[PDB]
Amino acid sequence: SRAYDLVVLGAGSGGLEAGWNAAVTHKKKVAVVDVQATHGPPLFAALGGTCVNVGCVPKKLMVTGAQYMDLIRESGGFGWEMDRESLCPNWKTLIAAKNKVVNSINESYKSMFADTEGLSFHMGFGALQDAHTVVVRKSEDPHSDVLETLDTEYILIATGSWPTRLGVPGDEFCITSNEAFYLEDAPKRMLCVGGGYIAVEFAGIFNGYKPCGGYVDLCYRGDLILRGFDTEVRKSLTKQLGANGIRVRTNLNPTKITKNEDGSNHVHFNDGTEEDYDQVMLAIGRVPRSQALQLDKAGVRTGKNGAVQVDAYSKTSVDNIYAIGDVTNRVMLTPVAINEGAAFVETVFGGKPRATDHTKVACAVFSIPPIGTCGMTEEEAAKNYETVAVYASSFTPLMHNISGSKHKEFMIRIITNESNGEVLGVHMLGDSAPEIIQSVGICMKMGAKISDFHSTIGVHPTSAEELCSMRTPAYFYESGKRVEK
Amino acid sequence: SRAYDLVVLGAGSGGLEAGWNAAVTHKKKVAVVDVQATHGPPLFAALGGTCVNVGCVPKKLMVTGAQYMDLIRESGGFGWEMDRESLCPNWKTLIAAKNKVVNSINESYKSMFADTEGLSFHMGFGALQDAHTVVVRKSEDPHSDVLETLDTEYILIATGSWPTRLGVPGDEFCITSNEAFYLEDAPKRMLCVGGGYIAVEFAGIFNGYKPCGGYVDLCYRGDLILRGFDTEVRKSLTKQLGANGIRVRTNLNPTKITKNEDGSNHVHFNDGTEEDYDQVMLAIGRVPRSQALQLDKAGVRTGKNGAVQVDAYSKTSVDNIYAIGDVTNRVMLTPVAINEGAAFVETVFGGKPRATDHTKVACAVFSIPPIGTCGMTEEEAAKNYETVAVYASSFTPLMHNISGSKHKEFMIRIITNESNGEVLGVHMLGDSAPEIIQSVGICMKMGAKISDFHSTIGVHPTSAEELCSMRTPAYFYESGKRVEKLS
Ligand SMILES: Cc1cc2nc3c(=O)[nH]c(=O)nc-3n(C[C@H](O)[C@H](O)[C@H](O)COP(=O)(O)OP(=O)(O)OC[C@H]3O[C@@H](n4cnc5c(N)ncnc54)[C@H](O)[C@@H]3O)c2cc1C
Ligand SMILES: Cc1cc2nc3c(=O)[nH]c(=O)nc-3n(C[C@H](O)[C@H](O)[C@H](O)COP(=O)(O)OP(=O)(O)OC[C@H]3O[C@@H](n4cnc5c(N)ncnc54)[C@H](O)[C@@H]3O)c2cc1C
Ligand SMILES: NC(=O)C1=CN([C@@H]2O[C@@H](COP(=O)(O)OP(=O)(O)OC[C@@H]3O[C@@H](n4cnc5c(N)ncnc54)[C@@H](OP(=O)(O)O)[C@H]3O)[C@@H](O)[C@H]2O)C=CC1
Ligand SMILES: NC(=O)C1=CN([C@@H]2O[C@@H](COP(=O)(O)OP(=O)(O)OC[C@@H]3O[C@@H](n4cnc5c(N)ncnc54)[C@@H](OP(=O)(O)O)[C@H]3O)[C@@H](O)[C@H]2O)C=CC1
Ligand SMILES: [Sb+3]
Ligand SMILES: [Sb+3]
Repeated sequence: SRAYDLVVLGAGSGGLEAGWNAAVTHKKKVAVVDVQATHGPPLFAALGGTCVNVGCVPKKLMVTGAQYMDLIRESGGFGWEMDRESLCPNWKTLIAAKNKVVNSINESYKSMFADTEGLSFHMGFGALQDAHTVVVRKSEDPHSDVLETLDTEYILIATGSWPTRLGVPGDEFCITSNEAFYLEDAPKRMLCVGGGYIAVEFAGIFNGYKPCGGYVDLCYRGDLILRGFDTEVRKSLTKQLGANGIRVRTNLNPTKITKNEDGSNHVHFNDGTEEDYDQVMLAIGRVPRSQALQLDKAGVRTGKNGAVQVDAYSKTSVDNIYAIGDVTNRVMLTPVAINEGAAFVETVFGGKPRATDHTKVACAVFSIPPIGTCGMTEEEAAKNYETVAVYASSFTPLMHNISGSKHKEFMIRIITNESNGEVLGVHMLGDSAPEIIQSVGICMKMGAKISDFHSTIGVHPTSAEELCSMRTPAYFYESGKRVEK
Repeated sequence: SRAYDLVVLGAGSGGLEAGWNAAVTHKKKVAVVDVQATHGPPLFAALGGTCVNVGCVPKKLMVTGAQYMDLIRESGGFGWEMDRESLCPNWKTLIAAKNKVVNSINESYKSMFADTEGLSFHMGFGALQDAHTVVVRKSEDPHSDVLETLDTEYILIATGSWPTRLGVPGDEFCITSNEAFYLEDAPKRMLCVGGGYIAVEFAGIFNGYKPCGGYVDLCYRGDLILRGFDTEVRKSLTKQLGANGIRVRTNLNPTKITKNEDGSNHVHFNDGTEEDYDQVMLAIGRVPRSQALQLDKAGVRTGKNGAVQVDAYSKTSVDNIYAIGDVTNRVMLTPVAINEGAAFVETVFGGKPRATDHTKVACAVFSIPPIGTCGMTEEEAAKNYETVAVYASSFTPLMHNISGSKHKEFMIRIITNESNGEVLGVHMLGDSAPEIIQSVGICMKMGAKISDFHSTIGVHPTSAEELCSMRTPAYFYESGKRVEKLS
């Protein structure tokens, strides 16, 4: 009948998972459309998606790089003597080394397509024509030249999401997480606008790679950063970012930005103040990237903010068209899209359908120090459950008596349903948190109870062993009310 | 009736757990006997036991200190430029800082006894007289002066374990893990004898703190270090210790040691060779410390190598006498003794008895890189189960492409029962392994299956997320035989 079984728009974490699966485990003809093969400023995203190119992968590298500032400082207490005063890192060699790693992954994906039969990569901007026709153009402009016309059985949208700007005058003088990865020099005076994942993680990066006398400011619209996270973790992180040199600034928002005649930018604020930053990054949000795909033409229902509306199996308003990952706007994470993709393949090409379990998904924030959480916060579980129990524990790892970094407190907070003991949320702040929370997320998926935690013999000495020592709740919530007992 | 409800011999991980619980949660009169209050070379162990004084706590500190060698080297790739050539660490300031931390904990235990009513610390060497009399002497010599005579209801032995020597001529020229913590200088030429936890961890320490042109040798009796661990992990660790600068030396054993007239030691080996090391540490083993407690007098049954024989609740041959921790010689770990102690209290003073679950206990080895394991190895599970499935995965974390340390491979190996899918063992090598294996150990205690692992959505990017990506077994064991597929 048709040329291909599946055209996947976007060669991202979702795209590549679905594409590869359909083609290899099920031997289907799969065409995968994306913008370019290698990471690069003009268009940013490439083969591998945001995760590989302008997202998690390079992010994590630069976070690791920044973390050495703390680690070099700390080594002194342990006997490691070296010339420490006036010492700042080389940004250029970091971005160099970063590019090398990303590019090598880009390459690994090029040869994957060459070696896999059924799979083929088609470079350009895919757009819908009808239920069975994806049209690859050279531009986002639907008047640019048509490169290919792909006749297909199934269409999968996996084009992800894109940085949100803010309508203020001078908006286009600012950078986003995209351009951040390709800055020529590390900024002396940095402003990070917003209080989310990116905002926080990148503050940590710039703060690590700032040159002499440099400083990073982080301004947030509301009054406590990282809304959605455990409030006791958010407060403790705000302190530790401060202690590490990041000047957190709540209830503040830029209003106008102009360019000084030396390159730098002048920022007008909410409280009417004015300061000069070398660069200003907008970590405002990520709107689904579907404005271009002409979903109207093929009749694909797009709900709130362009997000493609799907059911539990990713099926859209049309039976043969599907969408996965950030473009659906459920839980915007790489492993989620991968799981959504793998499920999609099992659904239509596997015979045995399956829906991605969106609840109790463990994730992490790669700040310094990092956050590792899974499940429900206090606020939510209290406004959803009869009687809840809140366990808490804070401690300084013994090494930090020597290391000098006495601000580095490790925090665990377990949130349970008091009626049966079931663990509804675990929230951790400190080094190793992302690693620990992973195996935690297995227990939560296994419907584990607080009794399962504190009956397991500990592994001494670790930060993680403290999960099994929390016996008595710090306090309770009795139908919405913060009750002491 | 009696002066005290409980006399606990040894203020260790087991002792202080039981002591505190009986005294605070149950308000009993508890006397706790130990050798000294603060850590110190003449006698080594003190308030807090081996764990606090000459064991885990200072160990972990020095491992953290050593790990900076790798971390400073690695930072270069990321842009961190500094004078690296000819750079070695200061050992003296480490031991200084180490002493400060340990002493601080010694002190917090002193004031604990002063603030807790029911609890009292009694300094000296406790020994049994009968079912109800513990006699504190000033020496291990049962002819030294009697300091106190404690009349009690229950006696709890928690005196732990002690380094084993080896009968070779010149044996007493070598140090152990005890004296290691109090060396004046870091040795240039180090020999670590043995292939166990301590042997490996300490090799990593000295290798971190070695001065210029220094080197650490690790000789082991058999042919693969860390016997008892996942054999694929053991082999990978041996390579990585090598790549890190530690010269592993299997099927080798010293036979005679003499002192050169400059301080150093001359070592005669198994293969008849001879070399010169500044220090030689014997990580041979740990025999339970009960040789002195006169158990014979009180009639307490001591089995293999002095270990006090107990049942599942720690009760000895006499009803009122108990033993916990390393002195029983079950699973010699701090959290085990703590759990044994907490159970003991619930058994006799809590009303509701309880036995410590010794199977599926997660532990770790603090080498560079560290090991984190829980449960059964291939070998054992194959010689115990009908049909088994072995999953494996190795990978280099992307950061190590830049960091330069390309030898640092993270390894996960899951061992299941094929019939049911139940996870019988998880074995990990690499940074963060001790931290990850902890929450793993919860799942295995919850009787988790391989299906539970790979259905959990991952946390990207971590080393731990790879636990949920192992779907297809690398191979199988079909009743003892290493089969590549199933029939
Ligand atoms: C800075 C940053 C850090 C992040 N860190 C993490 C993290 O640590 N952990 C985590 O779990 N998640 C992280 N994320 C989110 C993660 O990157 C996404 O959730 C994930 O990439 C979504 O997968 P996807 O397939 O839906 O989209 P993507 O992986 O981004 O793939 C979309 C692809 O579609 C292509 N495309 C766009 N338009 C078209 C079109 N017209 N035609 C054809 N192709 C098109 C794009 O070029 C892109 O490559 C991070 C995101 C950012 C921005
Ligand atoms: C170098 C090293 C590193 C280790 N690292 C770890 C690790 O990382 N994780 C882990 O889980 N375990 C580790 N261990 C083992 C752990 O420390 C022990 O398993 C734990 O301390 C056992 O508790 P215990 O009460 O039985 O013995 P201890 O905690 O050692 O207590 C015994 C106490 O009894 C006292 N005593 C001795 N004789 C008498 C007497 N005659 N009368 C009265 N008191 C006496 C001693 O002074 C001592 O303080 C390590 C051990 C060593 C040697
Ligand atoms: N480690 C990980 O797993 C990572 C995940 N991600 C994913 O992508 C993320 C999207 O990026 P990001 O924007 O950094 O994260 P978020 O969109 O989740 O959070 C950033 C938010 O932007 C601020 N903000 C929103 N609107 C405005 C405005 N008009 N003016 C000023 N400030 C504003 C704050 O919103 P508010 O006032 O409502 O609190 C702040 O909380 C998340 O959705 C996450 O799913 C991204 C990076 C890392
Ligand atoms: N992080 C942790 O959890 C730690 C736990 N520990 C605990 O204490 C440990 C006891 O100390 P340790 O000695 O370091 O570990 P082990 O007694 O478990 O093992 C060390 C062994 O020494 C070697 N050896 C034994 N006998 C001789 C001999 N006669 N001549 C030469 N070599 C010999 C090897 O024995 P073989 O030939 O049988 O393989 C080697 O396996 C463990 O039992 C463990 O329970 C100790 C340190 C850290
Ligand atoms: Sb990612
Ligand atoms: Sb210990």
